[PDB]
Amino acid sequence: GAPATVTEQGEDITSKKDRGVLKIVKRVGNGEETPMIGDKVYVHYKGKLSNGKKFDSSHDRNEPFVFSLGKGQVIKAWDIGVATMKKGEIAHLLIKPEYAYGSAGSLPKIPSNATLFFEIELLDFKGE
Ligand SMILES: C=C[C@H]1CN(Cc2ccccn2)C(=O)[C@@H]2CCC[C@H]1N2[S@@](=N)(=O)c1cc(Cl)cc(Cl)c1
Repeated sequence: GAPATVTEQGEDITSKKDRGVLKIVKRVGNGEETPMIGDKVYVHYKGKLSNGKKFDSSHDRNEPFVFSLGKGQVIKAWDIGVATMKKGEIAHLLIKPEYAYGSAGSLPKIPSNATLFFEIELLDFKGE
């Protein structure tokens, strides 16, 4: 399925080149610009655990998730990954725990040592 495919066929987008965050672009977005640090980013997403469980989805809430890019409001992989996306892009990310919730996990939904899969759509970015 899609998690296996990004694991086996994704590109390493980390600065360290440690394969901690792999990406596939599913739908090419608009032009060349990506958001900058501090921008208000609007995304839709779905997240899955390695046991197959969908653990979260913004689509199911009928509202995007909004955050300020690069300010540590989200897991490291999101700050890294969303920064690579163009407006309108849809991407898959495969994230090792070191770029997510690590050995702690995040109770109740995220186990210890969890590799995470996301599908993310960048709706809009604005501001700083
Ligand atoms: C909807 C909440 C976000 C939670 N966070 C930030 C955060 C804040 C506080 C505690 C744990 N994580 C995050 O960094 C990431 C990425 C942005 C979307 C979503 N998560 S998430 N989908 O991984 C998620 C979803 C859910 Cl239901 C629980 C957790 Cl602990 C994490």
